[PDB]
Amino acid sequence: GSSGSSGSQQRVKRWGFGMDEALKDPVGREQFLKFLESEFSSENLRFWLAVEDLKKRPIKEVPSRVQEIWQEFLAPGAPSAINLDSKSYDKTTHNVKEPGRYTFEDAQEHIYKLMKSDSYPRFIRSSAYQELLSGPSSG
Repeated sequence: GSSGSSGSQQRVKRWGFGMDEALKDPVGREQFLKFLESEFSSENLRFWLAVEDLKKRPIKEVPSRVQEIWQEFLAPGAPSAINLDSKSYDKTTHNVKEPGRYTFEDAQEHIYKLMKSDSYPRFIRSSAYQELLSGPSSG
């Protein structure tokens, strides 16, 4: 919804519970991400989201993206080039062959199970997250 209501500090806290919540809210998604980019970890998340949306994309932009997403993080010469286990990575590489909607479903799990307690955790440790709670502004 375009419109909202008063009460951001309370909302933020939600994200301090687990990536899950952070994702639900729009601001929490970008906020939590920001910190990632800094630690050059965003790649993990960036890829995740790409998947959730991937399916959303039309059949015309379904396949075209498949390879793309895999060429962004699931690629060797890529910027967000992520890293996955052997058993997992192997399965993915094979799935890629045929572009679909849940082709990268497997990976989504591995990463998700990671970022959840991989990056999210730090977010709480750092202050960037606290900022919102208090109020990131002059005063």
